Amino acid sequence: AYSFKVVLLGEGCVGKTSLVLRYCENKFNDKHITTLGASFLTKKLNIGGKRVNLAIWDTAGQPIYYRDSNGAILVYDITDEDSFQKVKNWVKELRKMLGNEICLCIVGNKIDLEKERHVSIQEAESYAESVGAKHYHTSAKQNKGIEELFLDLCKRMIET
Ligand SMILES: Nc1nc2c(ncn2[C@@H]2O[C@H](COP(=O)(O)OP(=O)(O)NP(=O)(O)O)[C@@H](O)[C@H]2O)c(=O)[nH]1
Ligand SMILES: [Mg+2]
Repeated sequence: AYSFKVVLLGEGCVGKTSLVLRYCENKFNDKHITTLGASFLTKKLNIGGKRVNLAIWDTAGQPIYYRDSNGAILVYDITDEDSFQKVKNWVKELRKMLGNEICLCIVGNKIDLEKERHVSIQEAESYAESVGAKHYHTSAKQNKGIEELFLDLCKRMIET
């Protein structure tokens, strides 16, 4: 019934692979196993009787990849201010290439490290709203908010 392409973008520290690995295999590593290039995995969802097939693309965080993407997940580290500010560049590039068609997610990952938070939740949420994106909080380490993120993204892509 539905087939969607989703790309994860963000800096080297943020947890892109960790989000996908937790969602697809229910595994997590404290080790930073550096992603050397882009690749995709397939995840199947059944929402309202409707079969949704996701092509989830991972990228090396350190145009050809996000071409024809139905959704983009822009990941930052809540303990790293630089990683949040970097999200803004991605939004600009994606909106120039694809317009309002692409469903954007701005994702504050590592919420298990709330004690070490350096990104303003209010700034992040405000920014997300200003660019027509939705903001999400996740922890790949504790498996929090990930099911909700992908489910909501799928709902929004179906509604497009
Ligand atoms: N505490 C905590 N650490 C996390 C979380 N998600 C990822 N990390 C940690 O952040 C580091 C980088 O994770 P990784 O998923 O490899 O990031 P990446 O965005 O794929 N990096 P790259 O672009 O280089 O492949 C690892 O040490 C990993 O354990 C999380 O939710 N909480
Ligand atoms: Mg990675």
